[PDB]
Amino acid sequence: MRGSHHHHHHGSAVSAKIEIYTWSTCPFCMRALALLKRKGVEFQEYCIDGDNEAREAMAARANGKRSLPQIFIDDQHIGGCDDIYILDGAGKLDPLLHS
Repeated sequence: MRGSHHHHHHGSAVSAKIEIYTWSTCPFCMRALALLKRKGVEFQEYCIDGDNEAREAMAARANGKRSLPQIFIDDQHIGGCDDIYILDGAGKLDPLLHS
């Protein structure tokens, strides 16, 4: 297959799984989104506007928390908008996304 291929035993190529639960018009959710979008990372947004079930699903994963947003990286619970910004401020976010 013609091209410049990288070898290092990746086998099956997968990248970090990045997830965010949101309300579309939540100013905190929007701030969190801006941040990831700024990084250029690939992520999945679970926009649960008016969805009671999904909030419950969320809470199950988010340590009982129903506040928004809720962020996850490689199935690790990161937390809310606050949390991710603190991580970025400390130089800790990029190693997770990761680089």
